Amino acid sequence: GRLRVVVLGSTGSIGTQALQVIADNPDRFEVVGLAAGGAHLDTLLRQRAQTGVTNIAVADEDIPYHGSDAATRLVEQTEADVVLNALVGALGLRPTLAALKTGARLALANKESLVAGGSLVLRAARPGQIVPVDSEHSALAQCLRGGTPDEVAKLVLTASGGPFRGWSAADLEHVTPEQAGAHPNTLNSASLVNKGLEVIETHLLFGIPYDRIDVVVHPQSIIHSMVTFIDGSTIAQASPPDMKLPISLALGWPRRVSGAAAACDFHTASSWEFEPLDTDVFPAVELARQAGVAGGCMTAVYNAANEEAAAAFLAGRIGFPAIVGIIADVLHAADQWAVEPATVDDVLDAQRWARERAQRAVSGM
Amino acid sequence: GRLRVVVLGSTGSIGTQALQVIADNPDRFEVVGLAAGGAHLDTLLRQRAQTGVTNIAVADEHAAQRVGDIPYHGSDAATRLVEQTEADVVLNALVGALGLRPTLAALKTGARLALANKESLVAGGSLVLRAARPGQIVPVDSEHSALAQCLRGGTPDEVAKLVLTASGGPFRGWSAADLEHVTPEQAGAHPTWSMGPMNTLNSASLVNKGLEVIETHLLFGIPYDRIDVVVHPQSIIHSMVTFIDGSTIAQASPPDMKLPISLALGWPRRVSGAAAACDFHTASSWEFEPLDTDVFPAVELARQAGVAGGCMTAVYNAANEEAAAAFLAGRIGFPAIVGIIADVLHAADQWAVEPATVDDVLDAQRWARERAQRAVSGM
Ligand SMILES: O=C(c1ccccc1Nc1cccc(C(F)(F)F)c1)N(O)CC[C@@H](c1ccc(Cl)c(Cl)c1)P(=O)(O)O
Repeated sequence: GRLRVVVLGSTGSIGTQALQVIADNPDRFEVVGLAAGGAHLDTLLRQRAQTGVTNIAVADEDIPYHGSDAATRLVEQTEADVVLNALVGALGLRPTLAALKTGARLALANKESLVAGGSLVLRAARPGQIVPVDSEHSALAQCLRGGTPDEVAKLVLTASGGPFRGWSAADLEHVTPEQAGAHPNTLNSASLVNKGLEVIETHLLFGIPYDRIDVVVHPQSIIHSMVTFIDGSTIAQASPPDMKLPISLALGWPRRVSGAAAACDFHTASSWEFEPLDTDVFPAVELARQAGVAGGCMTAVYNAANEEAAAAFLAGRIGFPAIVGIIADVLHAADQWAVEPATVDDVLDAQRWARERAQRAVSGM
Repeated sequence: GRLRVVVLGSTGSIGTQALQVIADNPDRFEVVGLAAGGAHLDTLLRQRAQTGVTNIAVADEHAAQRVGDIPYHGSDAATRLVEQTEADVVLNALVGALGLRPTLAALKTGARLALANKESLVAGGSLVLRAARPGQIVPVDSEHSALAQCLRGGTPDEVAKLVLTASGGPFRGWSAADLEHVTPEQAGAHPTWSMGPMNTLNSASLVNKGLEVIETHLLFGIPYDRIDVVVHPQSIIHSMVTFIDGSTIAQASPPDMKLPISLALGWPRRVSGAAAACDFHTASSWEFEPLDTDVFPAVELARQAGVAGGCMTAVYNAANEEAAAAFLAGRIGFPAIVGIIADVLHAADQWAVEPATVDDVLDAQRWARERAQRAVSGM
């Protein structure tokens, strides 16, 4: 019994680390499909040559699946046990629903499909079929083996805090892309939107109310999240930052993969720091809670407004603090959007509306 | 689903705290028995009055002329209480030698054993393990309780390492030369007729960690070479397990014995509101440093004793008590405590055999003490 794995977004960081794990564990896994956004052409051909897999999709015109929904066609067609969806942003919602319709495990890295899809994605899924790839949700799943659902008091997500811990909003006005770790996932870390995306994700996957989902800043990124139980016990998960750990566990769930990552080393001194998030300077998480509480298409809106505002920062059209400022403005104008999505088109409509309202805000800021 | 609980050693700190948990949770727990040594009769008597529990035992032969009306009293009376009382959980918080036979009787009834008595595992470990079903024993101390919670994070073949944490004691960071002439008072030990000064000293010498390592091997069936100790001055994380994939799971809580007590009583179910949670609203730091094993050889020495097996950890602990008492009395220097344990272990080949009965554990302890007395007497 080898598990058959489709890797979507194979040429990115998650994708390539996923292939390394499969290659180290040929007894446990087998690659049977790949899909890539064509920008890293050279890597895909290398992966075809190395894995021998010809069953390949390319999202940008020997390839059996070329097009714009190339990855979606591949998923529907290929006999698989696990689909790893590491596609970035919006190009990943349709492949997620396709993946879930096949009945295969969805190892989800592309948290945007879930944040935007909301209930639409949940209705497609059976229990235990969506298995998170990010480190925080991997941690939580691990820690929740520490009890039953009614023993849970709080889920506690850790946030690196980005490069701007201690910065005031005034300090933030003069921030460039490279200081926020970008160039004209990493930006979302700097602005705390990633955490907001993760609060929503946490709610959708585990069923926990927003008011029992905390965020604490932990700059060493060694504790990946924690669970506090009703007795006052907290269970935490810890490891040096290395995506192959939660990638490995997502593919082999419920079984751990030996040697996937280096453990923490307690033979040299270290220090794990905690501090409260500055909610005045970084309100992305509170804003996510608002959108999640409103529900429906509002989380699609939260995310789409982000992608657009962030794109505007990365082109130099807006200042850094305006990214989360615009999400705020867009959300507060989105009273028509707390409706449950009936189809993909509804989600697609929410996103278009959010993009355009963001562009409008840009064209004033 | 009301669990019936027998609380042995009911008048010390663990017993008094267990009873408070039970009084706060009457729909989950029912006290059905109490026992305490005759030195603590008056307190035991108040507990009868307060709980309404008349099934009580004086666990030794003491206060004999005052135990008119008590249903069980005398040597091994706590054992008889345990044999004769229908219960779901026995909490054994008796101290020392007194704890062992009641542990064995508890396991024989089929009840869950919430175990606080160090003697049971350290000295009578093989007797105790032989008597138990898998999962029948649930530890009550912080560290082992942490470890039991953390092992929920995988199947047994996925466990790479268990990691006990340690405050490091008052002598954390001290060099060998600095510790040569420290006094009992500098270890933080001051005269009192209890195990308190001994407990404090064990924490300064790292013998306490040694014992916990032994206990870890017995409780969880993990080899001594996969049991680590790390220094963690804050004592917020109580222990961790590292799995074969590189993931570590840790348990963290402000120090409060009600937490592991509640868990040991209710296992596998948690008890709402037992203790305060960690608060992440104020900034904090959790630090780790390696144990200095050159200066603190007591931990590796406990592994040597554990690997030898049988009554060997009975020997380690009994030799400890003797040498430590001698340091307390000002008769030997601080480094000589672990030196004397090692000298006694080196002579103790005959005690590696598995004990057939409690009497063999007792013979091992008697041999160890006399051997340690001899060594003390010649410095
Ligand atoms: O699982 C992870 C993760 C954790 C530690 C380190 C890296 C992580 N993933 C990651 C980070 C950057 C880039 C990528 C990738 F390129 F997609 F692979 C993945 N996340 O979900 C990333 C959130 C966090 C994170 C942590 C550290 C850094 Cl350096 C970054 Cl950029 C993001 P946060 O929201 O700021 O806490």
